[PDB]
Amino acid sequence: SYNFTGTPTGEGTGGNSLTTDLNTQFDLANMGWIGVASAGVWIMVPGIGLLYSGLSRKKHALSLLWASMMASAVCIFQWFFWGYSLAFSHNTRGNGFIGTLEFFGFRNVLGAPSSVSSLPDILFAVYQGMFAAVTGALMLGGACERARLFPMMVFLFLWMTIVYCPIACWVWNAEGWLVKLGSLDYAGGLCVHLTSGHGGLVYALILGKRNDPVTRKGMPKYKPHSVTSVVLGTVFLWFGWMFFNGGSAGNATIRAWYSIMSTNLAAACGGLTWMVIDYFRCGRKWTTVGLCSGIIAGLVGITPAAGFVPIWSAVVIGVVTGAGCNLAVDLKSLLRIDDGLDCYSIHGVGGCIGSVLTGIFAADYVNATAGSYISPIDGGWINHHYKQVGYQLAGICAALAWTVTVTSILLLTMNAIPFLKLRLSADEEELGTDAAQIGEFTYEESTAYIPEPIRS
Amino acid sequence: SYNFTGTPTGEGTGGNSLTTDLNTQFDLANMGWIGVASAGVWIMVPGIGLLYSGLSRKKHALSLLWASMMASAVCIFQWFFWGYSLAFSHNTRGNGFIGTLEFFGFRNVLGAPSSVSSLPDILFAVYQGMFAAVTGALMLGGACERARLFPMMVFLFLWMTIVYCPIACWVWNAEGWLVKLGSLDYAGGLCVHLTSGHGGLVYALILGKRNDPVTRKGMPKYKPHSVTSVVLGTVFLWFGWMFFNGGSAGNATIRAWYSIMSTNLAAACGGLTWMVIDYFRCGRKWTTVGLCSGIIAGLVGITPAAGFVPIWSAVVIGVVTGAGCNLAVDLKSLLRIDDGLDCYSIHGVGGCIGSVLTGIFAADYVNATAGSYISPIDGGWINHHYKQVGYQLAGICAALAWTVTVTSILLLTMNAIPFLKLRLSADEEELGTDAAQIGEFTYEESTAYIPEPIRS
Amino acid sequence: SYNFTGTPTGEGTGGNSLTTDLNTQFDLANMGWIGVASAGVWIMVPGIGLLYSGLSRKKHALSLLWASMMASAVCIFQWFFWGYSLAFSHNTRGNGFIGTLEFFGFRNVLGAPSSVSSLPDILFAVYQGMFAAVTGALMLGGACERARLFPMMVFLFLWMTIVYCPIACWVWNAEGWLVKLGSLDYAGGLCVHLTSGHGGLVYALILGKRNDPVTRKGMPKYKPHSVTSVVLGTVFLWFGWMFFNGGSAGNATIRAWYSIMSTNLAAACGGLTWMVIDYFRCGRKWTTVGLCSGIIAGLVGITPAAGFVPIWSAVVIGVVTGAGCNLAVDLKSLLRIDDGLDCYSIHGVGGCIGSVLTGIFAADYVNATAGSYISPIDGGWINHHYKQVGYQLAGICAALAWTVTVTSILLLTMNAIPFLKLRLSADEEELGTDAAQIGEFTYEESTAYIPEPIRS
Repeated sequence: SYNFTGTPTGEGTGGNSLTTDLNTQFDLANMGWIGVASAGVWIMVPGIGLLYSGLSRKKHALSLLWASMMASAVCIFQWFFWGYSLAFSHNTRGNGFIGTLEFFGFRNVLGAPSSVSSLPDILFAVYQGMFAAVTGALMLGGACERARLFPMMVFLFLWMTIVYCPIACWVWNAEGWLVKLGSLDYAGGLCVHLTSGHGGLVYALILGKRNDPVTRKGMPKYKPHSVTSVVLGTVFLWFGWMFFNGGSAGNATIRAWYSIMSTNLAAACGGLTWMVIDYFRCGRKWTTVGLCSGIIAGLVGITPAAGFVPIWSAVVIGVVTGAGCNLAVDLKSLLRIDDGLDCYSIHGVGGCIGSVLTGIFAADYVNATAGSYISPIDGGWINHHYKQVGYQLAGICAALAWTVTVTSILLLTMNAIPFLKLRLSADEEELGTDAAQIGEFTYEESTAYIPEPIRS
Repeated sequence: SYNFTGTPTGEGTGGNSLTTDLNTQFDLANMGWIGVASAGVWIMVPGIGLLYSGLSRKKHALSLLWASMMASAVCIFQWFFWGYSLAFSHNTRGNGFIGTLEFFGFRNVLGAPSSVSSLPDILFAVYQGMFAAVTGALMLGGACERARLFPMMVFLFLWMTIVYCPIACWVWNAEGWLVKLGSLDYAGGLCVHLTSGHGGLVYALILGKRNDPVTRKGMPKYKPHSVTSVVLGTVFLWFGWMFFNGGSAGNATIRAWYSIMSTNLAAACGGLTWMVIDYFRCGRKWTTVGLCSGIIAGLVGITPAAGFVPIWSAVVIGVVTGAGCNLAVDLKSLLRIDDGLDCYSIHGVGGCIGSVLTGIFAADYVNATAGSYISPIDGGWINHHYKQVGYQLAGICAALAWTVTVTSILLLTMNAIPFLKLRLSADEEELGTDAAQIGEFTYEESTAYIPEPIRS
Repeated sequence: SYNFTGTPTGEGTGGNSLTTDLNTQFDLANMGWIGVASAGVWIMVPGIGLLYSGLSRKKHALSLLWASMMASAVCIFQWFFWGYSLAFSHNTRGNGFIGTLEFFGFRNVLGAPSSVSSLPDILFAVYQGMFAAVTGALMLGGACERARLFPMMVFLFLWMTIVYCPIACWVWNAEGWLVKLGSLDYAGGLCVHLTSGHGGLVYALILGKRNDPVTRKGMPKYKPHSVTSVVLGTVFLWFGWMFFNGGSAGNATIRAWYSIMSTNLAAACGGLTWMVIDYFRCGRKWTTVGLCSGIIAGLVGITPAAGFVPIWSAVVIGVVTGAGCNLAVDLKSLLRIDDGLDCYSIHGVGGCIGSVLTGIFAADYVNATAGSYISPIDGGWINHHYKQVGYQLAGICAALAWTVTVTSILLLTMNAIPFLKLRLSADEEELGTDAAQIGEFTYEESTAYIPEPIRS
């Protein structure tokens, strides 16, 4: 047999695999789960394209299902480049503000325990990358209207680098200032949904058609480009979500399965709530994207709460986030803008309803179901520890002020450069073109090239 | 460091999460597999939508693929409400006929050995919850022509409470009475396929178009609304069925993988059997829904058997089920109904053909591969325990009489209330016309409401 | 409790399961991960049907997505029949050239430790059978134009028997002659990709339409039947590939997750490389299938490498395989053949690029991360051992010589038996130009029978 004669470092590379069995630090069952979960979280990336392409009331030229592969490629590459480092490095340079570049090019990402200690660096980095790929596929879907492909890549890269990563460092790193503060966030109310959501708002305001003919009064609330596309994307997203929330436990203990039950319940309820609110708000008619929008809403709602709150409380978290989001979509008719408040009214707002409600129903008797793997939490309002709701709004503010600020800067800087302008203004574009090659899901038959925006 | 000081209870909640590592009664590898097996079982719900929406010789007003997220949401919620309780509670009400309401609202559910002791309560409930949502979707597809969406919600919820859960407790509860009798049903050939399949038959005979014109002598047998929908339906369902059967072993032992192999070989032979039977019955032409209909008929046939029967017998089961089901589709041209019997000829007849054949080929040596996790079965007819076919037939008839009677009562009772009758009669309806909105998979571009039947 | 009073045998059936707990030889977590990864690999089979039906510049009468359940059904069966035997028999019939038929009809495959000792036969046979079905699908892929269905079945069954199974014996069976020579092939650079690729090249030269109109000078290089098919096929494939490669570790150790991170990075870099090359070769226009084709190319290139090479080299293997496969599609316009050098230029050419570059970057310390489960390697050029590239080339030439020789003998044989002729010549064919029923994915609506070639 191959015999080892060394002890794991518990730092850096984690040890020498030639002389040290780095797997003894970890459980094979915890790894075999978070490994499968990784593959499962990724199938949410094309589910996010299928959803928001299909929900949109404007045909997009850049197919969002198609683009979601480019979102995978430049996010998987940004994560390898310096992404995993800037977020989840073992050493940070602030009050815990952003990581260093010790993990550039995935240098020394091998077998040391991560910020989740039940898992080696390389398995955590794989898992957490899909979270980035998910988020960056959302940010893509909020900013895809009349987008240009290469400035879209550059935008995504830079956005993930200077917006998602520092916020992930705050919330999920073992040394992030919001983790020390007390901000609870299971699977990314703040990191994935609040970030992508509000950059979707910051898109709507800075770019994106103002005074949009699709938002005029008396124009329908739902005119979906493809119902099928909305329903397929929810199948992938709901399925992928059991792994998104399940694996955030970091292990295979009761806590992971407790949080999948909370995840599906808050889905069912959030769905059934939206479906029905719309039934009344639309006059005894059953909406066609009503259910599916509700399902997603209740899933964003329970994202930050999944591994903290009681099962019954999920029902509450799904109903409030369903309703709150159903009403939030109506904000499209006050600004008279469409792009891309679709992403905002479900992820930005659902992210906030969730991160608060998280700090209300947060129980210690749920979190301890990870037993032996526990990183103890003080409790929430249902535990008579009342000041947790402030620790959440602290997270909600930092993650919001930073996204809303830096995304604004990023878009406007990219706008001053003609070579990188994300979206063209109508006076530049060859407006009105052979855009009949879209395309229920992607593009019409024998379409060899994507119909990109041109100028003059 | 943090330590735990208290022994698990083995009753009720099974322990105090805060003074008992509840996990120490279960293997993290067993749990992590039934956890992912859950999410896998769930992706069958829209597969059932797709497969029967697309196999239909009729445009359905209610898109089955759409209606499957609705069948997820009211089943997940019914499971949480009192579903897990009525079917799987630790104490039964007399003889082992139904469970108590001790798990109402998922009160008192976690870290306690369930009815499969290798799994806690909260995980066996998540896993088994998906089996509910799969039968909900099958009851849907059989009972959905001209169906109204809100009676259909109310119908599932009720059908799932007074038909599924009692038969579930009979066969899968530790204390159930069909367990004690000797009835073998690995993964639901009694609970899932025979019950939803026969609620299809009950639908065809009570509601659903009598003397349907699609069934006249000379009119074609197959004529699929959408072949793609059938095939992507089979893709999901087969994917799919591997966790459905594989996780029913309750553990990750050799037994799980012996039963995944039997699953795919029965599918492979159900498929080729139906496909080649159709080739000779249709005058030497390869049908478009023959292969996929045999794959599902074969997967149904092996469903009660995958964990007891030798691999080689999966061939015998796939070939006989796919044949018997092929004939059972011809039942439509004798009854002159359709509405109906697709969800019956595959699941109803398949579930029966399956469960009888489990009594004939069950082997003591195959069940035993579970190792230190076994419940030792005497075996079946090839172990010369002739008395097994009878216990299987005893299980069929118990499950068959309680479904035909209570679905008949539930459909007639509901047929008497204008607020809730599932399907409007031919005279109070108003055809068509919204077909121009259906829909290869769901609904046409920019549809906003589902074309619910309204009365004159 | 049930007590076990026997010891595992090591051979045949592994022991009597009635008196031995065969599970004690194996780790549940390892078995669990490779069991889920089985079903994950399966979903790659319709991905190959979706991907190559959409890439085609010719619309095919036999839908690859439809026929991919046929590839699945007859490959499962050929595995049960004698495929697992011929490839992974414990006793190879000299000198590690092909197995025996000791596992015929899956006799004795159960609990013995397989050719990967950390997994029982029955689980390793399930898992590896999916690699077969992936290959049978890729071989159906490149040989479907104007294919006849029953000859297509018989061709797959024999091609899987006398071409896939020997080569799998040589490089994967524990006693195989390329194993003991030194050839590294992690997850199927030779057995899966190089074989089916080169079988496409052999088809294209022998049966494919010579002097095809779609390849005359100035005819577009890309004219995809369906961008949506290409994108959905990549979603299933890229999801499934994480289990394809990750499960090739044979276990849940850090080597499995290290290999999944290589897999994704090479995909990402293969997609962007092709996408950017296409951009500059098609004159500043972004190709509609470029990004995806490079994703599949990169996943092909890293297939033999994933478990042996440093993460950073996945960038190199991705760019070189992306670019190399790009160039190779231009071969269609030198031979003036289309069907079916689509499969050749990604799988054939990517197999060889991948397997060579595996010998250059194999690293003893990456392989060593499986810790207690390794058979150590010297490594390749970067460990300063230069014999490894030799062993790679030896494996390439054996695999290439065999499939190019035997596929030709097999195609030319069948092509001389009127009723087994795979593809009718344009002079005996009826040429019913009813391509009107050939849909985007499968068949149009109410299509009933597949359109098989007939003769005047």
